[PDB]
Amino acid sequence: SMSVKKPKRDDSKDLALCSMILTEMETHEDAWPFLLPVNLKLVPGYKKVIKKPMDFSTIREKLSSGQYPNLETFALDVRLVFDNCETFNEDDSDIGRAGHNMRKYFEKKWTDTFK
Repeated sequence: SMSVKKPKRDDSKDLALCSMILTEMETHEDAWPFLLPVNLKLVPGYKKVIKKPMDFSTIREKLSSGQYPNLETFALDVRLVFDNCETFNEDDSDIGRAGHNMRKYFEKKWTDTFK
């Protein structure tokens, strides 16, 4: 509360560390469905159904331009990518499986880096 603060967590490396995680997600062999924005002209149903599209290239640009106020807003957009994928793709599809795999890969790196 006013003039009453928990001890200051060092957040000075968060930007660099989020960037390194994102590099590791970008280079994973199952990243291909997620690298670029879904083409809303060419994929029927996507525009109407997926209210907030997100992809790695869009996260990279937001990261690089100071549009994440903290590491939690960064994680929310990564998770959005996988939540969208689950909304639109059957579990038993290449893309469906890719999204489960990448979500797992992310959550481990997140816990190991920050928790």
